[PDB]
Amino acid sequence: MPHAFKPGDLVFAKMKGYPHWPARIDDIADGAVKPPPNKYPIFFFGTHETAFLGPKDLFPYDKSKDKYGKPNKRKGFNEGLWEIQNNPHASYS
Repeated sequence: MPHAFKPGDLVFAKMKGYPHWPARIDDIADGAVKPPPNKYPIFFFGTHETAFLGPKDLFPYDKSKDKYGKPNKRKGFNEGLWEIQNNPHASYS
């Protein structure tokens, strides 16, 4: 049965006006800005952007890839698919 989300979890993350997007839950580094309460720091593969999202916008990768893991015209999306599949836990700084 499911746990709460934890850093390292792989997801598709949903933001207004974009398709469900390959992403991961990030750690917060020592010294870095913390998210608001009830929000997780989300790192979007491909774009390499961070936003703060709550669970309603986070779909577990394994369950969702057959629906959401298809090529997309959007900038950075296909790069994003390669990353989540091939090196989802790398440094992309």
